[PDB]
Amino acid sequence: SRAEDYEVLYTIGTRCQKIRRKSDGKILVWKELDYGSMTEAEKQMLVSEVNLLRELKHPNIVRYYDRIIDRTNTTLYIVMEYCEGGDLASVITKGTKERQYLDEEFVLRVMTQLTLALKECHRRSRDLKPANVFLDGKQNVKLGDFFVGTPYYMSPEQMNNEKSDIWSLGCLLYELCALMPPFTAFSQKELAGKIREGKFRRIPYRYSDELNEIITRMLNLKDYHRPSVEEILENPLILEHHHHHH
Ligand SMILES: COc1cc(-c2nc(-c3cc(OC)c(OC)c(OC)c3)cnc2N)ccc1C(=O)O
Ligand SMILES: [Cl-]
Ligand SMILES: [Cl-]
Ligand SMILES: [Cl-]
Ligand SMILES: [Cl-]
Repeated sequence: SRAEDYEVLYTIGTRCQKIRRKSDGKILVWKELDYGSMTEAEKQMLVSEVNLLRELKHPNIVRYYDRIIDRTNTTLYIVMEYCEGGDLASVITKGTKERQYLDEEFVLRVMTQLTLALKECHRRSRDLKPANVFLDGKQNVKLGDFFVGTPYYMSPEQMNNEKSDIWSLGCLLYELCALMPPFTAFSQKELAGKIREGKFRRIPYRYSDELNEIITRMLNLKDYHRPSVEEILENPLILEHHHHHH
């Protein structure tokens, strides 16, 4: 459980790094947290949060393996699973650039696997946005945990609840299909206006009426009209092959 046990291969983002465990060569990543400027109170909060990450064990949640303290650089390293497919944000950006919509099959995989991730989070009782959803090398979808930005996915009620998570999932799935979020605007007040009206374009026609129907239900203005996790998973669209596979 020391940094020396691992070799940094290179930096993914800014710090998050792809690393290799020396003992068996296993590829992982770690996230660097400089706690050198924190108070004792903040470090305590950090410790409890990290111990709670360690408890989450689910195929559709990014696996956290270890925590490493290097008192020399006052740096904490959270070691986690490597997701070779990167994040959903990049996938959506790629789709726009190459002017190519994503397969309905892929959207169904994300819907299925993220719904299961949410079901697990709710049972244990993480913002649902494309940058916080990762793809491994086997078509599996994993939920991670990362002012200026526009709050595209904020639910009507949250702007005034497990059904709020369903709204957010709805926005994410809509954006995967349309390559844009269901409500866009240049200011938050304008955005809020659009959200309260609850109107949006149908996802593109290449997608089935069945898929459009469920995403639209998730975007209902009334939280109680949005489908539950259980009701989503009962949908005839969702099949075994859309779930995770080792
Ligand atoms: C659990 O949350 C995190 C996951 C990761 C993480 N990121 C990547 C990753 C891989 C890429 O290409 C191979 C990327 O480029 C598109 C990429 O862009 C953001 C990310 C792979 N595996 C991972 N486990 C990183 C950080 C976090 C976090 O919560 O801070
Ligand atoms: Cl397009
Ligand atoms: Cl398709
Ligand atoms: Cl359209
Ligand atoms: Cl898996």
